[PDB]
Amino acid sequence: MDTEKLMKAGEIAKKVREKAIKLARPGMLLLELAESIEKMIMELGGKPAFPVNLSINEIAAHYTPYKGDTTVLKEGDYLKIDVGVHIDGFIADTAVTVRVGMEEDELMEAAKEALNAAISVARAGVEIKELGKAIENEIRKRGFKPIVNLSGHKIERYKLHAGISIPNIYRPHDNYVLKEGDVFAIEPFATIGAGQVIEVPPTLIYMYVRDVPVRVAQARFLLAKIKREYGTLPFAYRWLQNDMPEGQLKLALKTLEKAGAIYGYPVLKEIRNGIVAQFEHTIIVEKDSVIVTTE
Ligand code: MET
Ligand SMILES: [Mn+2]
Ligand SMILES: [Mn+2]
Repeated sequence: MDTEKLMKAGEIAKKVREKAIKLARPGMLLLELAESIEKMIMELGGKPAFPVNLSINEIAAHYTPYKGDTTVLKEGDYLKIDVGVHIDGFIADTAVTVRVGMEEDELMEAAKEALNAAISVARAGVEIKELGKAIENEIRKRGFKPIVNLSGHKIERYKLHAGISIPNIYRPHDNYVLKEGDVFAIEPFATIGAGQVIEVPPTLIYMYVRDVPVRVAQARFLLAKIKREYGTLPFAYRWLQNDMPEGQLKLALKTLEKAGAIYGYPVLKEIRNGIVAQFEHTIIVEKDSVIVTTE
């Protein structure tokens, strides 16, 4: 339950994130970018907490390339790089928004500053809604809209989403009190849209949740793999594309999802297709202050 492991993951995450920004150049194939980042995490002695998310513009999050993905980077693209690393279950969840081949603009500044704002107020004994207020005001005061159905979350060993959120808006009932030992991921999301995300195809990220009886053999076999190799952490569709043909893989996945054996994470898009910016850091709450493990 190490602060070292948490910190180690934190520094690793940072390293691969900063590099990801330099590679995020126009003409860069999303697929290549992804496998470079993930490859860099292991070379550093870490493990992906989840497949690196690469979301462009209106696409808010939960997008990761796949084998055969032709999606390529171009100048002006508001690319959100959400990197996740874990050391023996100790996670580090961070992200940045880079507008390919250009500089940071207002929208991006809103999300970033929102983050900085939230972090500066984060202290043991402080109610989560305080962070929310801080975040919302940094985004709105800049004329943008926070995304209401996407927020930070408490993080625990081998558990990305611990069950306590940090909304990007102020809510009178978010009265949970930050305490020493708590690990949270603060990820303010800002957009020029309505400020709400929706589910849309395809489904490129999944996660094991429950071991349930499965009739079909191939599906049953896959479930066992997912469980054994990906445990209780999200995995990418891409990571399994070398296991079996496309047709069979999709069916298997589809079945397991149906049986309620695994969770499917469809790509999230702004409800008005408004460009979306996101900045995220992981923090550890201590007695006198918080520690941003990923800055
Ligand atoms: C679906 S994998 C992406 C997880 C995302 N980084 C989050 O903060 O929840
Ligand atoms: Mn993230
Ligand atoms: Mn997160």
